[PDB]
Amino acid sequence: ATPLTSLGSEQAMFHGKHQPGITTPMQARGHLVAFDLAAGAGRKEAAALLRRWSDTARRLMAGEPAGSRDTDVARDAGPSSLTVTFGFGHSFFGRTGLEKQRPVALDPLPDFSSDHLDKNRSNGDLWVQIGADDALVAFHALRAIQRDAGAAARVRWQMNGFNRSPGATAHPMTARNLMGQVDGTRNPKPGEADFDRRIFVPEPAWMANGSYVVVRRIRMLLDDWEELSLKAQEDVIGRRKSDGAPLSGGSGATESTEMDLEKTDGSGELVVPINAHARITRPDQNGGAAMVRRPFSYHDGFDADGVPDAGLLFVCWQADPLRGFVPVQRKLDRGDALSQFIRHEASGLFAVPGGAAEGEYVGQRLLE
Amino acid sequence: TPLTSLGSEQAMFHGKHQPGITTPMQARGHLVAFDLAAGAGRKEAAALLRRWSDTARRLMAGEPAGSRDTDVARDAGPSSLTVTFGFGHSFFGRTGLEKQRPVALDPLPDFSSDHLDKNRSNGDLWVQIGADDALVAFHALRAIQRDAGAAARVRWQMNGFNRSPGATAHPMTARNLMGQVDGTRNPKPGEADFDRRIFVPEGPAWMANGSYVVVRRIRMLLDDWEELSLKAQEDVIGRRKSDGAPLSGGSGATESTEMDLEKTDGSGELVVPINAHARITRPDQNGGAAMVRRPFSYHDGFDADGVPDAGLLFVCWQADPLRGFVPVQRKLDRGDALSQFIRHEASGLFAVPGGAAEGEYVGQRLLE
Ligand code: HEM
Ligand code: HEM
Repeated sequence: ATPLTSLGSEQAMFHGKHQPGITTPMQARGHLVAFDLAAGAGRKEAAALLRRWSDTARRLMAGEPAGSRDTDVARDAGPSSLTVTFGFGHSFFGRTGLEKQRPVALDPLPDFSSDHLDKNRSNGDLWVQIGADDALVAFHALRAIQRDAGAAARVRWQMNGFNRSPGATAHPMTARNLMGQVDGTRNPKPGEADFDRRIFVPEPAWMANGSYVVVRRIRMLLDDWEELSLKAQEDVIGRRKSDGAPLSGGSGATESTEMDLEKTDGSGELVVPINAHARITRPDQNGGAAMVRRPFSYHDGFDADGVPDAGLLFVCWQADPLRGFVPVQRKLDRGDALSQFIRHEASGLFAVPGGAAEGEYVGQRLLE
Repeated sequence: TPLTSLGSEQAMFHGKHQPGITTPMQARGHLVAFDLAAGAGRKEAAALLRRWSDTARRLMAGEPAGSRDTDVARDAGPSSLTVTFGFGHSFFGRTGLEKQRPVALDPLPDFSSDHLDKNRSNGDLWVQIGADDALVAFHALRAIQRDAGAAARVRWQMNGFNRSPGATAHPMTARNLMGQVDGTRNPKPGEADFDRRIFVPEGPAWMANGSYVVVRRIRMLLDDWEELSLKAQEDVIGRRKSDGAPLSGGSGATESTEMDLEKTDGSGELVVPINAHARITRPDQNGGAAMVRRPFSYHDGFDADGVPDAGLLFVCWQADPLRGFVPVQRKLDRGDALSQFIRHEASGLFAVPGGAAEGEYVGQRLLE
């Protein structure tokens, strides 16, 4: 019996080989933020900021207040699986005299033909991912990180997201997105032999045990999507909406049943379409290209014509974007059945170092 | 209490009163207003409320929509979903129902501290959606909005949140983003004068057992608030942040300890300040004016200058605004210590009829 109090009492590790928020389970509430360093903030001011943030992360993740004038917003809650994760944009390095430590992996993402990117709401010197299963715990951490920046950095953009809550379902199971799809079945998992090689930089040296995140604010064209038949929607993905099983499966097939990419109709046509999203994204269709996807859904209102500003805050993790996000998205751009129903409207690519050790701050190897 | 309770708990649709008034607080909220389209009169509004009521009934039972279900809520339990319907002053002129317009919908005063967005205020029709799972809540918002179809457009829509079930080690009163205990003195069904305070009795007959809701989008000036000392913040409310007790209370006092309004300190100054919010808002300071308060917090991001668009979606419930919201806000406008740290930025006043009986729709006695 998992008690209801688990939601609040569950606590994620701040200190680790890897920073939290990568392999951490899905969280109900998410806030992504980018900061740009102030004019005249250099290496010294950035190091001080990262120390402040790391101290704040550490305290909050353990359910402790920030300091004396902590706002009390998270008071009485448990840690609620709070995680805070820090990353560095390509632009950070030129602001701090660290151009020679800028990883080749931060080279800008391609200009994909399907891009519709608000560049103000994209990129940034610094990125912070906050997640928790309690909205006050999450907001408290966002506000404390944002206040820590003070005048030394400014908020460039900031997006809010959500997922299913713990306990929403009778048993824990893969999440859904706002298209109503089972979303998360085929991620690489810790314990798989190639997981570390796929996801983490091995033990420039400041990125040891780090990962590269790609964030994409992807609007779902729900007004078009929701006029489609079940067949049409399922053909876009290649998996069933009911349980996430491959379309190649029978009634007995489940979410775990392997996809049969050769199966055909009586009539000769492939049961899993040739441009289905869950076919064409697989590592075995992309020379081994792989990523961990760990997103939040978003809804930020309606425009004048009733169009919802709703979608997926797509967040993926990889040891090298050129063996993950980039080749896959090159294929998806025009080659994916899903592309017609979505719009990439903001993006970022950030270097996320290893977890801090006792006494350390996140990114200390880089800044020291 | 098992974690699955978050999902399995179910609020009732059918009843003497609509859900979402006395219902416990929920972790996720969507408030939406709609305006009737050209060509939508009384008969089109009745059909709309019939649609909406059927959707609310199904969804509140954890069932899919009756048709074109998106699967977004699939596998989740009801998650304490509630859906609540009301009518604005403007509705009655659009449908030929001017003779049924309650006096209670007469426009709120123009308070000197108002800073209202006219286009995010008011509206013909109001819907309140809340749940403890965000996919359940979004699925209900999207279904209600899609039921509107050609009958009505979305005028405005706001997202809110609260604490999650299980975030605390045992159930406690909510906090808000000012870090205050928020909800202590909310009237409850078993207390002495509750029905007379909150519900139209068995004023136009179609509102029998209904209530009047006042919605205020109140931005919290957190940048100014959070530079105050603890003493200053506690003086603004009249209650302690740590435990919500009256400042007049001793070391043993808790949130429910009765406030002493006459208690002075060693220098003869009142311990609960004369302009403290939790003094001046009490029914006994307002000729018996009272309301149920059942809000959500909001955070919609930052403006270009770093100012959070964050605050309280204040939602209050009363039998008559003239003996609830209106006289209290008249007092608060300039009189309240809190007023300095908030701004009222949107408003709505809606008539929320009684609940639907078995085989009925909400608002039936008005629209048919
Ligand atoms: C809003 C946009 C998107 C939606 C709705 C979506 C939805 C899905 C769904 C339903 C699945 C199948 C179940 C699963 O294995 O998780 C999936 C798998 C996947 N998606 Fe997406 N996706 C989106 C965008 C992206 C993008 C932009 C990328 C990469 C550039 C991506 C990469 C993948 C990968 C790698 C898989 C797993 C492939 C495999 O089976 O091995 N998706 N996606
Ligand atoms: C951002 C805006 C506001 C904040 C932060 C706020 C905060 C609070 C807090 C902390 C309490 C004390 C604990 C409790 O009993 O709930 C309280 C009580 C109350 N507030 Fe507010 N409030 C706000 C706006 C309003 C407005 C606009 C009204 C009515 C016009 C209102 C009416 C009340 C009433 C009636 C009480 C209970 C008084 C009693 O002890 O009988 N508040 N509020």
